[PDB]
Amino acid sequence: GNWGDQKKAHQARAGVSQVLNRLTFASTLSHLRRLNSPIGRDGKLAKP
DNA sequence: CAAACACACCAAACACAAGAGCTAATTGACTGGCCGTTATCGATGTATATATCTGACACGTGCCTGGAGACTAGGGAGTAATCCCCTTGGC
Repeated sequence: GNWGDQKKAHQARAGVSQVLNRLTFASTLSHLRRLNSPIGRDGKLAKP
C-alpha cells in the first residue's frame, strides 16, 4: 500500500491500496466506490 | 569613543496532540573475491578386444624317382634219339 519506492516507502502515502472487505455484498460495493482525502489524520481544523 | 543594559526583531528548536480494545496482511538481501570440496578434464598405465604376422597341422597339387606295359629281337632253355660208358648185379 505504500504508494512509492521500497527504499523511501515511509516518505510516500499509506493505505492507497487496501484489502477488499468481502464481509457482505454491500460492504464490497461500498469499498469499491470509496474515497479518501490526503489531509493528515486527526487534524485540528474542522473545515475539511 | 567605548561599554553597560534594555527592547524589538529574527532565527533556531522541543514536545504534545484521550483511554484503549480486536482483527487482517508485506516485508523472508545481494555481486564479488577467495578458500575449501568436490566434479570434471587430462596422462599414464595395464587389462581385454581385435588385427597382422609366424608356426604347426591339414588337405591338396606337384616334381621327381623308380616301377610298370606292349612290343620286339634272337637266343636260352628244352623234346626226341642215340651211343656206349659204366654201374649194379652175380657166383
